[PDB]
Amino acid sequence: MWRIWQLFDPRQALVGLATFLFVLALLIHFILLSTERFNWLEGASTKPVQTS
Repeated sequence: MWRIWQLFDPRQALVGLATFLFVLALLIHFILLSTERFNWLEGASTKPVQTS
């Protein structure tokens, strides 16, 4: 449809895809990385073993 006279659609579209993927993968790696590294240095049946 006349590419919406490139007024308000093209840019928003690219920002949607780009932001969608970026945010998604970001939250995934961020949550796993955060929880992993956190609970890691955190210590709970892994770091604080017996006595060291």
